[PDB]
Amino acid sequence: KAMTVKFTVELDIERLTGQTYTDFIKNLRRSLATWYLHGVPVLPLYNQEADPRGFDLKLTFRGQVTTVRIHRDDLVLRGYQMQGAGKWLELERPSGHLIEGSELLEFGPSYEELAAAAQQDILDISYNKNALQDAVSKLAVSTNTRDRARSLIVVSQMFCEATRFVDIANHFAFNLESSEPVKLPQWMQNDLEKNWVRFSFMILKSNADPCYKFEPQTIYGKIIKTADELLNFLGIVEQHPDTRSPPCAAG
Repeated sequence: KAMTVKFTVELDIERLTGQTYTDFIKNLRRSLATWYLHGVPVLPLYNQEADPRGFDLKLTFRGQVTTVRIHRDDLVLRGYQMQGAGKWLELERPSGHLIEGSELLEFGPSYEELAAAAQQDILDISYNKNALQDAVSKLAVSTNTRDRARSLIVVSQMFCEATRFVDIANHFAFNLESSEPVKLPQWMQNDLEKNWVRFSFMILKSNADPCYKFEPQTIYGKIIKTADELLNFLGIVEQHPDTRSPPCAAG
């Protein structure tokens, strides 16, 4: 069962500024929303089993274009299209091919797998406007595994992780037009990105289940004592089916 494409968003990178990038991310969050919790959008997940929902992100720079297909429920990158023939490449994991007619890449969407394919660490890659320009150029035409994987890291960080986290979107916006490299702070990798799934669950289970006990979390060296305070970090919230299980279950 191929992932459907619910909608397409398009951004040109050439005139991109901190402000227009921020606008794009904010609009994308709204486009992705099914419902809202304290003003923060919540992703779909009443749909399950055999209804993979996706969206397309079209990125253009000086006549060069790529389209990336992303899961709408977990914001995981699934594939991208080359410009010449329109050939689709698909990342390993998700199920048979989620993109009809695609060629499978030798890696999945996890950063462990992407970093190995890129032969380069997520924290050693630059995420400014120049890097995004290079990423669309490479994705448009490259058949080189390293180039593809590195470029997919840049797109994943600057669109998927930025969409998920306020502080990440801010960081990339504020540093976007810089001529020097923009690195991702380690706390944003380790405290935020790695915990999106867990934090989303804690937040929705706290809202749903009076018997759920929120455990304080530490982020950027600060203690986050409540689900309300944790929610302030998220731009959009994942919706795991367990969050809809009947509350106050035994145990």
